[PDB]
Amino acid sequence: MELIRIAMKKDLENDNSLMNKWATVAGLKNPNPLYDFLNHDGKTFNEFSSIVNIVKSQYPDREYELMKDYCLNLDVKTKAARSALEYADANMFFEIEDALIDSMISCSNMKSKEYGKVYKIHRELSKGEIDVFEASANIGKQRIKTAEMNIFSKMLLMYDCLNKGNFAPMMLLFQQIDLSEIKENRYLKNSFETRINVLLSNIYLNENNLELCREYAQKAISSTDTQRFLVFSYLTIGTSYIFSDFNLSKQNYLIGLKFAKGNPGFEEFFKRNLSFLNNFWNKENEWINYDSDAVTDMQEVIFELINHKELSKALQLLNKLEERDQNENELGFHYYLKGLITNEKEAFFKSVEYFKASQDKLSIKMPLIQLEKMGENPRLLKIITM
Amino acid sequence: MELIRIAMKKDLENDNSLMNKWATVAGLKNPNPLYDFLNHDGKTFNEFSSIVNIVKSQYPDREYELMKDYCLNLDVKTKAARSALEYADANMFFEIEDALIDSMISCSNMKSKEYGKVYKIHRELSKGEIDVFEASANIGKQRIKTAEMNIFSKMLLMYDCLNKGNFAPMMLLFQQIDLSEIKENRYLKNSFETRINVLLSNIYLNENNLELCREYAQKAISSTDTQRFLVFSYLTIGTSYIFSDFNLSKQNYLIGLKFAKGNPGFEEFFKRNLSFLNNFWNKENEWINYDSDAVTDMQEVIFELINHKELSKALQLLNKLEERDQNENELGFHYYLKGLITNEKEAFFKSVEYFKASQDKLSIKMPLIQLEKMGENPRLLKIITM
DNA sequence: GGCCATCACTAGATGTTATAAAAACTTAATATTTAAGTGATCAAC
DNA sequence: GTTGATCACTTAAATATTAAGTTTTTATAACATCTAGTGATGGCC
Repeated sequence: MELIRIAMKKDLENDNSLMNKWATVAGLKNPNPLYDFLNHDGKTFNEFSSIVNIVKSQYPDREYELMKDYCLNLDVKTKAARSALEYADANMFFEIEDALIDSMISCSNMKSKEYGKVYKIHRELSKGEIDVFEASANIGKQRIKTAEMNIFSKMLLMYDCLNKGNFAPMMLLFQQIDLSEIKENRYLKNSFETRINVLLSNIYLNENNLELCREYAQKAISSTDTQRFLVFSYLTIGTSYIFSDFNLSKQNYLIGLKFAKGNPGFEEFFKRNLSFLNNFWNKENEWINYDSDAVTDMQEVIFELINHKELSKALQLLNKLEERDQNENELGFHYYLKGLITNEKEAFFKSVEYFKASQDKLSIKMPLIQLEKMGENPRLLKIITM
Repeated sequence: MELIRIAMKKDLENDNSLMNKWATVAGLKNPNPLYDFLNHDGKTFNEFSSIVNIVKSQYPDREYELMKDYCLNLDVKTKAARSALEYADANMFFEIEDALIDSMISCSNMKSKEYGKVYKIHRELSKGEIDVFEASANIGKQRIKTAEMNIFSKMLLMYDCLNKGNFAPMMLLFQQIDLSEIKENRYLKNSFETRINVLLSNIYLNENNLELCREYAQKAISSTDTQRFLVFSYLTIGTSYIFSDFNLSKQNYLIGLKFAKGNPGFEEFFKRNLSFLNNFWNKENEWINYDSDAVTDMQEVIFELINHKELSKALQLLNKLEERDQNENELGFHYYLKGLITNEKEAFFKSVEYFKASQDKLSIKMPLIQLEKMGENPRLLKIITM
C-alpha cells in the first residue's frame, strides 16, 4: 500500500471532514472517487492533478518521497503513469522519470510505449548523448499516434534550440503546436502550456526582448505551482529588470528565492544574481560569498571593493585572477571590472569582445555603456549589439 | 533503342577504331562490355561513369538530350538508375530526377525505393515544401539500409543548413560522414566527394574564411567535370578574391564564365560579379547592363557614374531607386553608394546596418573601409565583424 | 428528528486489451548480370 | 602470313529477386475503469 494512502487514512481517522475538502482540492464534484481511492488497490483519478493538488495542499513538506512512492507503484499501462512521467520530467525528478521510461518501453500498452520512448529521446537530447538530427530522426521513426507526443516531440526539439540560442527554428516548431489537439490528458495540456510559456520567456530574454520575456514568464507563473517553473520564471523576470529597474529586479529575485526554499542549487542562482544586482547599482550587498574559490564569487568581491573606492586592493585581486583559467564570459566580466578601475577604453573593448564571443547579449551592454560615457560613437556601439 | 546507342552505332560504322578508345574513356580494360552494350537491349555498366565519360568525350554538344533519353529508359530497379538519379540531381536536371523518383517510389526493388524516397526528401526540403525537422523525421521514418543514403540523408540536411548560414550544425553532420562506407557505388562516392567539397567551400566563404574556402573549391574542381560544380567553385574562388586580389578575382570569374557557356543563368552570375569587381577597383567596365530594370544592374550603372565623378547624375539615379522596394542586402549597397556620393557617415552606418541585417559578412567590409578613412576607431569597426 | 460521514450500486462516457486482419520486414538462398579473360571468324593488307 | 575488329563464350565476383519465416501495424470489437449521481446504514447531537 502506497505511503500517500497510509498518511491520508491516518489523518481522516482524526478529522472526519477531510474528504469533501480533498474533493474540492482534487477538483472532484463529490468524494466517492476518493473513498474508491482509499478503499480499492490501484484506483487512479482520470486527471493526475487530483492526486498532486492533494499531496501539495495536505503534505507539502514531503511531496518528493510521497509522489516517488506513488509514481513507482503505478500501472505503467495507464494514463496515470503517462501523467506521472510528465510530472517526473517537469520537476526534474530523473530517478522517477528514467524508471518510468524503462518500464514503459518494455510494456504491452501502445500509448505508454510511445510516451516512454519520446521522453527517452528528450532525456538523451538534453543530456548530450545525441544531436537534434538524431533526435528528430528517432521521433520520425517512432510513428507517433497521439496529439500529446506529437506536440511533445516538437517541444523536446524546442529545448535543444533554446540551448543553442536559435530563435528562428524554435518559433518554427512553436508555430506548429495547437494544444487544443490534447483531448485525452488535460494534465499534460496544462503542464505543456507552462513549458511553452517558459521556453518563449527564455528565448525572448536571450533575444534581448524584455517586455515579451516578462509577458511569457508571468503567463507561466499564472498557470503553474511547479517549483522549477516558478523559480526560473522569477529568475527570468529578475534578469529582465537588471538594467532598467533595481526594485522590480530585487523584488522578482527575492520572490524566486522564497519559491526555491530547500534546493541550494536553485537558491544560489538568486544569491549570485542579487550579489551582482546590488554591486551593479552600488547598494550595500549582503549576498557576497567572501569564502568561495568560484571566479564569479571572487568577481563580486572585487566589484564591491571597486564600489568602496578600494581600487588598489581591487586591482591586486583582479591581477591574481588573470593567473587563472577563465571561460570567455568570465573574462568579459574581468575586463569590465579592470575597466571600472583603470578607466582604460582598451579594457572595455576586450570586455565587449569576450561577451560577443560568449554570445551573451545582456552582459555586453555593461562595457558598451562605459564606452558611450567615455565618448565612443553611440551609433557604432549600437551596431555591435545587432 | 536509346539515341546514345543509335549515334554510337552510326559513328562506329565510319571509324572502326572507336571501341578501344571508348573503353579507355569508360575505364574498361577491354571493349567486350561495349559490344554487349551496343548489341544486347538493356545492357548496363557496373559504374555509370562508363556511359557519362563517353557521352561527354564523344557527344558533348548533346549531353542533355542523350542522357535524358538513356536515364528515362533504364530499369529503375537497377544500380544504373540509382546512379542516373545522382547524375540528374547533381546537374539540376529536375524533369529527369522527379521522373526517376516517381518510378522508384512505386517500384519493387528495396534499394531503388530507398534512394527514390531520400531524393524526394532532398527535393521537397530544397524547394521549401518542408522544414529540416519534417525532413530529418522523414529520413528517420525511412529505416535507411545502405551506407549510400545514410551519407546522402546527412548531406540533404547539410544543404538546408547551408541555405540558413548555419555553420555549427553543417560541420556536425559533416563530422559523421565517412565516404569509405560507400562500397557498392563508386560513382555516388565520387559525386558526393564533389558535393561535400562544394558545400564546405560555400559555408567557409559565408563565414568569411577565404583560404579554406578556396582549398575546398579547388578540391571540388580537381574531383569533377560536372558543369554546375565547376561554375559555382570558380564563382566561389572569384568572390574569395574580390577584396584582396583583383587579377585572381577576374581570372577565376572568367574561367567560370568559359565553363558556363550556353547557360545564360550561370553566365549572368559571372557578368554581374565582373561588373561589380571592375567598378569596385575603378577599372573600365564592359560588363554593365545599361538596359536592365534589375536593382543590382542599375546599382552598377550608378557605381560607374560615381567612378567617372558624375556625382549629380549618380545622385539623381540613386534617389529614383529609393522610390522602389529593395531587400536589405540591396539597401546595404544603396547606402554604400549614397555614402560615396555625399560623404555622409550616416549613409555608411545604414550600409553597415543593412549588410549586418542581411547576414552578408563580405559586403559589410565596403562601408567599413570608408568609415576607417573618415577616422572611425578601427578597433571598434573590427568588433562589428566578429 | 435532521444531518453528515461512509460507501456500494449505477449510468454512461471514456479509456484498455486483446485478437485476428493486413501490411512491412528480415534472410538466405538461388538467380541474373557484370568485367574481363579466351578463342574462333573474317577483313585487311 | 599477320593484324586487329568483332563477338560469344567463360568464370568468378557482385548485384537482384524471390520466398517464406518473423515482427509490426491496425481496426473493429469486447471489456475495464472513470466520475458523479443515488440511496443505505449508522453515528451524532
